[PDB]
Amino acid sequence: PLHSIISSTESVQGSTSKHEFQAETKKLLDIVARSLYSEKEVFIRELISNASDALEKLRHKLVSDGQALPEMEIHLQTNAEKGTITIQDTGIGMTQEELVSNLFGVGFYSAFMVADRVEVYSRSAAPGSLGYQWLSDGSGVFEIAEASGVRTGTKIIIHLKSDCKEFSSEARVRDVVTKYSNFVSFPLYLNGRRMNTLQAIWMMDPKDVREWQHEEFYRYVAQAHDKPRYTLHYKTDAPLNIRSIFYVPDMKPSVALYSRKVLIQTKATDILPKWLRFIRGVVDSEDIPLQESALIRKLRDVLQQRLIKFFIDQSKKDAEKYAKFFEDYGLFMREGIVTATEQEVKEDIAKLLRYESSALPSGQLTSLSEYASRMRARNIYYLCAPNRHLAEHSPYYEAMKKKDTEVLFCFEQFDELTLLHLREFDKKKLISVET
Ligand SMILES: Nc1nc(Cl)c2cnn(Cc3ccc(Br)cc3F)c2n1
Repeated sequence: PLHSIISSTESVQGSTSKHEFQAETKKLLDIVARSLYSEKEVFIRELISNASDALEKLRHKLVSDGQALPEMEIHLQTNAEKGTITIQDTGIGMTQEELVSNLFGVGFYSAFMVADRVEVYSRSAAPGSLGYQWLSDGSGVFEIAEASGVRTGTKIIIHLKSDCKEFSSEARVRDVVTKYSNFVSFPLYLNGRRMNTLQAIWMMDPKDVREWQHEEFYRYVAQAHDKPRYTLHYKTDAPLNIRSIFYVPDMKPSVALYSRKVLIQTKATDILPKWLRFIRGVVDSEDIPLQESALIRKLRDVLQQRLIKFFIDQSKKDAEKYAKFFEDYGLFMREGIVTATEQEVKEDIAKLLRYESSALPSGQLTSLSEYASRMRARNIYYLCAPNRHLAEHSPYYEAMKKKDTEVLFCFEQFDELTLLHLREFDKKKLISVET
């Protein structure tokens, strides 16, 4: 049951009126066509983005006016014989002035990366509007004429270059559409076949998202078959635009980067610190282009503090579940501590650490912070030993415990090396009893 909407109903009665871009705008357009994007296949991504925004603007308008909603879809068509690719949306259109003035608008001209000659038809959703044609061949000269038989919305016909004939093949185009636009907000059809199925749940309100939805999305982005033990839905506007979901896999030992439901990097290792590479999920942000590493540090630092705060707030909600989490992922937290350059970052990550104490029963864990909360009046004392009993009957502990202080217990060499590297936490110093 193929559902297609694209066909030839457009015609131009009169002649076109030739126009020419300014020298400056022409230099920018050629940049978009050659010097702006690394992947020439992303022109499909951009046009789908445009089509989607156009559909939203139309919907929001109709919903606001209380009017009924028409078919709101995005259609792509490939034609190998004619060597073309078409994309039409039933969104809000473009007026004549927008077909002239405009050139949103930048993403469209990205089509001239693979196009020698492009044909465009648009008609505003405004009642009593006229259809118009737009033509250009890559130079700074475009044509505009009044066209009839133009459906409300926008239809973009691209005539691919000689070495870009690949984008006229259904196989190639399906690959690209499912890569960058699997979460498009409107129904997307390719040659009559439905493509998009997935819902960008990170855009929703956290309270409205259902647990089975998180489970579905986790299995998609992490390509796993288990469930997540932790889920953080973080949305913010103040620092930067951020729509993200983070998962902690349930099993023991690649966050995606999106922009407005549009994929950018499947592997976004740089978005988070190296010690947080066990995290799975997605980060969506409008404040992102376009390798890359400029303002990314801003985001990477914002997410690091939110995730640290997250894991802290989790321990005080379920200390036992967090204990198992620490046991399973403490490796990454120790690594992060030692790896860190600045001291403040070390003590931040260290807030996630957990050890046993002399003032606490065996099996119960405490943080460095909870230790200092019980510090009377100087320093932080610890002792590394094979087990709890061997540490309790130790002479060094008997000397320390007999007088005043709570003493921490660690039972692995890597736990001791971590505290030694940390040198000091908060306003106190980490000191071994064997000294
Ligand atoms: N699909 C779609 N829908 C709408 Cl409403 C708009 C508005 N601008 N653009 C981009 C664009 C397309 C053609 C030309 Br010529 C200039 C230009 F900026 C749109 N694309």
